[PDB]
Amino acid sequence: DLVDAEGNLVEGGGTYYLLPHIWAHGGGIETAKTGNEPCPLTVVRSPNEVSKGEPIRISSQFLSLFIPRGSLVALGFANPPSCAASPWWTVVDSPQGPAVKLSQQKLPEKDILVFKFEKVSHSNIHVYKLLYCQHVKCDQYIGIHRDRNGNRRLVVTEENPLELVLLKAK
Repeated sequence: DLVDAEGNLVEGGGTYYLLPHIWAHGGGIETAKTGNEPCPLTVVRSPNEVSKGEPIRISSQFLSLFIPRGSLVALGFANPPSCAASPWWTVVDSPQGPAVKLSQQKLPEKDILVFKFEKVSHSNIHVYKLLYCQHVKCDQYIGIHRDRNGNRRLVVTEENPLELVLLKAK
């Protein structure tokens, strides 16, 4: 089962801030306006090391009490951008490669349940890596690739995987 930054089980359907392991390389997850988007449709990591970012909802397919380790998950904004037709993060091929975005169209479940948290080996705390799966292929990790406008975009990059500790929102 999944564990949060306080050693407790992650509540299914619950909201969490997805924080870095180490502060100095930025804060929580947010949205951003990039390219030809009329609103924040690009999921990014805040530049501010201090911050919590957006509370993110974590759900599995069976809307169960907890989320089984190695279970597919959907991740979405609790307070999503108005132009988004659903709060769920989605992966789409882009110039920077598979990018985590929001959509202006309704999405099918097969299109949202494409993430898998994976525990990283570190010591007194539960740190995760984010796996992007593709129809059952969870072999790519989500990482950061910063654009020339400064946005730390969430995309599938073959390195610099992002690591996360889950802090229960309130």
